[PDB]
Amino acid sequence: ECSGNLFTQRTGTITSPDYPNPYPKSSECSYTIDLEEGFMVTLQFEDIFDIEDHPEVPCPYDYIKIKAGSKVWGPFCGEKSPEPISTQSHSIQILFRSDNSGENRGWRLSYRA
Ligand SMILES: [Ca+2]
Repeated sequence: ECSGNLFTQRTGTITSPDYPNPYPKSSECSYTIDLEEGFMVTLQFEDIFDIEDHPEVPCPYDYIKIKAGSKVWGPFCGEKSPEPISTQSHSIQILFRSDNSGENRGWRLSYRA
């Protein structure tokens, strides 16, 4: 269980469950950053980024996705750390799902506004 996290603080670090040890099978995580209008969240991945991937199909197993307003970043997977995100928004949703197999360390991100 890791759905429904709500952050109202302007700074924080968020990780996949158990990071940097493998995230659970069948995860459905969600994290909402809810700030006052006018604030603009910036997000950066840090340290190891390791989400299961596929050599031909883009992120079919596990992935993190970020949504703000109408804008979507990702899904992201694999070993490459996504580039930093300047969301231009005060209300951000961070979603992570995993399937029922594999072993991967997950992700860590920090945010600021
Ligand atoms: Ca998996």
